[PDB]
Amino acid sequence: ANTSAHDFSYLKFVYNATDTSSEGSYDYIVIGGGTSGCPLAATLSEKYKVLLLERGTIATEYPNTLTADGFAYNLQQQDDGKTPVERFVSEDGIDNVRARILGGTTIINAGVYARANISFYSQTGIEWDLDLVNKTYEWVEDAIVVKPNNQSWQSVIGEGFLEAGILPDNGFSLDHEAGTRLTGSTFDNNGTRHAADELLNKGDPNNLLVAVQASVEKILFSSNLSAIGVIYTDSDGNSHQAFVRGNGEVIVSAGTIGTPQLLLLSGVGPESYLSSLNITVVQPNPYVGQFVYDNPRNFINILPPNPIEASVATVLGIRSDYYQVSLSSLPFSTPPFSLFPTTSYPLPNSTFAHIVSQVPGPLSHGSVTLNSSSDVRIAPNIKFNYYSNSTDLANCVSGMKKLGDLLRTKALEPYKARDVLGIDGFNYLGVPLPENQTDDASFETFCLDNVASYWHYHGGSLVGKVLDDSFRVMGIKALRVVDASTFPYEPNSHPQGFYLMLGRYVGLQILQERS
Ligand SMILES: Cc1cc2nc3c(=O)[nH]c(=O)nc-3n(C[C@H](O)[C@H](O)[C@H](O)COP(=O)(O)OP(=O)(O)OC[C@H]3O[C@@H](n4cnc5c(N)ncnc54)[C@H](O)[C@@H]3O)c2cc1C
Ligand SMILES: *[C@@H]1O[C@H](CO)[C@@H](O[C@@H]2O[C@H](CO)[C@@H](O)[C@H](O)[C@H]2NC(C)=O)[C@H](O)[C@H]1NC(C)=O
Ligand SMILES: *[C@@H]1O[C@H](CO)[C@@H](O)[C@H](O)[C@H]1NC(C)=O
Ligand SMILES: *[C@@H]1O[C@H](CO)[C@@H](O)[C@H](O)[C@H]1NC(C)=O
Ligand SMILES: *[C@@H]1O[C@H](CO)[C@@H](O)[C@H](O)[C@H]1NC(C)=O
Ligand SMILES: *[C@@H]1O[C@H](CO)[C@@H](O)[C@H](O)[C@H]1NC(C)=O
Ligand SMILES: *[C@H]1O[C@H](CO)[C@@H](O)[C@H](O)[C@H]1NC(C)=O
Repeated sequence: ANTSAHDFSYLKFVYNATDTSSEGSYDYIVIGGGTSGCPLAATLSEKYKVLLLERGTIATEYPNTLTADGFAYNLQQQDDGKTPVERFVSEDGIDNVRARILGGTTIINAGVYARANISFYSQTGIEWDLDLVNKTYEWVEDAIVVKPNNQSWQSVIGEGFLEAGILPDNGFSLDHEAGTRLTGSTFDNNGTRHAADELLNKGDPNNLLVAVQASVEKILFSSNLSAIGVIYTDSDGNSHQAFVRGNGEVIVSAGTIGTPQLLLLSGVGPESYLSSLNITVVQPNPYVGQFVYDNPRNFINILPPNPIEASVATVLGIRSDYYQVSLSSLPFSTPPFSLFPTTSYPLPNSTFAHIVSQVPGPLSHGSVTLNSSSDVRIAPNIKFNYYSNSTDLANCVSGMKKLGDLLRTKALEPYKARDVLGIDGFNYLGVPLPENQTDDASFETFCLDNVASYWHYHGGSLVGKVLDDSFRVMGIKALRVVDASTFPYEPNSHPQGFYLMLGRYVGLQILQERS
């Protein structure tokens, strides 16, 4: 991509769910207009009639989702039930967010773009067409990814990472590789956010209908079981149904949280569990909503004596055991929800730099369960079980030690408040790295007590547990699942790139079958 305005041309075929027919018929129904849903929708409409169903509204309604500068704003904004950010708390007690908007989490994220680690393909076991994977990345990148310009704070952390030993220097690259690099962004060089919603512009406007403020509450089934259609409600509280045509399919792309939720409500999940809630079992499947993962975030905040310019994350320090990045920010009197793990967290009075490490995997996991057994608009229960696996914890320790090395660099020295020898010359917001304390146990305590969400949560409808190699729900015809719920491990440090590619890639697979 180059600099241009967010392209809203697709609005010519976006309708409020209140204005759709009571009973619809399409070749394809895509539930959830997010990261995978949008390009899958657009792709299938090249040839067939597609209905895309999104519970949120359109991003024009929320202007702060449209700029690089607006990132904190949407997180700070209070959740009223219609806003683009939906707040929740895991049962672990860590604050967290998901999207509720057309374009999905790409409309609210930090804009970091990367391709999957090339070892990911062989690790899964799926026979990926790697040529086509690449062409599909190229298609996303041409539409919404730029090579970012220089930002001074990112250039400092760039020199710090090299100095601290995060080698080699990869230059500018979109590939997930060991070492330091400038990567891509879906924020353009004029501050404008580009997102999955713009990929709708690649669709055929006479094949694709997008319905917004559509809350999909049930998948509909025949009595050789098949998905036949969906029930959705509109903003007026009225019910609508939509059915698939011969050889067409329902695709669930409701995300890590919404997919298991929808499947469970539709009677696809653990049998004795669904029976305890008086839901009719259509397909017993023990793994619907199991193996849900959230990569932990651990961080420090430095307050420099001189002001620093605000920046979006573009520069990455990759090792096999920890993925590091940094953001610099203006001060605020209102906390951006889930930037810090709870609400009782000190407020910065000046510019600060948020310096962050991510645990790969992770190995720890929990579940998504129903809270309401009938209402999709009531959030499900989610538990991540942060640091129940000891390999996760060790990896956090390693990452935190690397952050110490980063803070000892000459590159970071001018941002110290006091010119002493140690890292206590920095002023901090919140908890410093264990001060003077060298041994592993101090880091472990730091990791466990100050963990945040990295927001890259995945799983709950896994390939191999619920899905086959082609993303079909096992035992059920004409049903697929395509979003972040499909994999038990991260494809790289920043997964939007992979899930954008996956929306289209699965679409092309489907279109090849129809040939
Ligand atoms: C604050 C934040 C910052 C992040 N920063 C980055 C980053 O910088 N780079 C990066 O690569 N990744 C980042 N990520 C992670 C990445 O954005 C997500 O993993 C990815 O976007 C998820 O895609 P998805 O298709 O699974 O879900 P989504 O894109 O959320 O798609 C789900 C869509 O389904 C809709 N939906 C849910 N239930 C229903 C229903 N019942 N009926 C109809 N619609 C429904 C939702 O409203 C949503 O629009 C970030 C995530 C967050 C939350
Ligand atoms: C550069 O960025 C500005 C925002 O700083 C963009 O201005 C917006 O673009 C469209 C016009 O196409 C308007 O509908 C919005 O009202 C504008 N927003 C703001 C905040 O002013 C501008 O389009 C960008 N320029 C280019 C060429 O991409
Ligand atoms: C796909 O792209 C990567 C760069 O991202 C490259 O190194 C690899 O060889 C490509 N694979 C194919 C099959 O073209
Ligand atoms: C941007 O990148 C590097 C420093 O990070 C340098 O080679 C180059 O001069 C910079 N370009 C501009 C236009 O400032
Ligand atoms: C890429 O993936 C492989 C296989 O999952 C993993 O062992 C390796 O560490 C990854 N590389 C990086 C740099 O994260
Ligand atoms: C639903 O959520 C609340 C916390 O938000 C929890 O205390 C309650 O037990 C949940 N209900 C069910 C049925 O799990
Ligand atoms: C998690 O790590 C491995 C890999 O899944 C697993 O076999 C083990 O049971 C877990 N470790 C701990 C300490 O529970």
